[PDB]
Amino acid sequence: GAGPEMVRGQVFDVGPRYTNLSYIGEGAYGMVCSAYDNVNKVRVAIKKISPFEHQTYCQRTLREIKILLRFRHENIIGINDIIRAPTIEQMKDVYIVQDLMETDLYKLLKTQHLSNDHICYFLYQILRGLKYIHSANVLHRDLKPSNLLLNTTCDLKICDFGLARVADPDHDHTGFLTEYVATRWYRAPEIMLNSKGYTKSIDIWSVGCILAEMLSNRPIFPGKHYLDQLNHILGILGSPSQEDLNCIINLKARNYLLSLPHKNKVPWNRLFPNADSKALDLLDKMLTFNPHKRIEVEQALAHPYLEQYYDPSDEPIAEAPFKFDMLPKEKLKELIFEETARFQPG
Repeated sequence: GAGPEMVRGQVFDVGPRYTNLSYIGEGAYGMVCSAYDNVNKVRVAIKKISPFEHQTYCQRTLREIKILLRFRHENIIGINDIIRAPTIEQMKDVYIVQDLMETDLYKLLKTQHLSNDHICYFLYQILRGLKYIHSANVLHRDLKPSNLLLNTTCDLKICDFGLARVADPDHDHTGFLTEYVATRWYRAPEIMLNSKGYTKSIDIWSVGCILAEMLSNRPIFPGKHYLDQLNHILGILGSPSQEDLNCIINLKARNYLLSLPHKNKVPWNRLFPNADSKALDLLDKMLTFNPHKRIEVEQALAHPYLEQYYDPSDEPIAEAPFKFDMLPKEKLKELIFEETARFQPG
């Protein structure tokens, strides 16, 4: 037998392939449950998305689905299945089925001490995933511990491409105090000053923040708002050099930085006295104020800290990069319909 499976007085219509549900959380803009995949005979995660009333959530839903169905990588979360109605008129929701991952690095960090071996392995897998992402001309733009999933053997997978964009360094520049929606604590300094976050260097900064967080179990730059985020960064990195200021042409941004009291660099080894010296060398090169001087993903992978794992032939790049920048919600619904048709019985 079957019906329209309910969860918490809530339509969670995923059968017949997915049975014995269990409510988890309120996700991003939908309920998330776990369920037993009767084909693969293992439990899975299913997210309910209801985006069709809003052009905005249509675009984010289509982009995420496009990106995750295009990408195929061990260190990036895959879409196993997409459940929706057989007709556009009847499609009100979409269910995205993914591997059930047992935890994530945010949860892990608040509960568990990480060994240096764990920090190394996690960092390796983050950058391995990121190399692929970046090779597809895509920026994640929201890397943080909660977007790094882990299973019980510490396999790590990057998730949540909600804010992801095709790279666009020619259109990165903007004015001072430009609004930006990614999570504060992992935003690069240039986002507050002169950058829309359209270059690969914004993701490396986030990885740097994540590394620091793995070393101490707490966020390195927990800014309480826009400019406090920046005062946090400069209290550790120290005031930017004249050279670095000269790369900021925008006068509001440059004059802001010049108005601040001088701050001296805090040595990494004093912030993290138990950390591996090679980890601190690599941390230093990712958390560089100047985005142009910031280490690249490939260089990070080649750094001595990761030498036990480094294997470029086993660090794949994307077959089919997103060549270009990727419209009413009615069109986006049809686009979502078309993009998800491959999962329909047939």
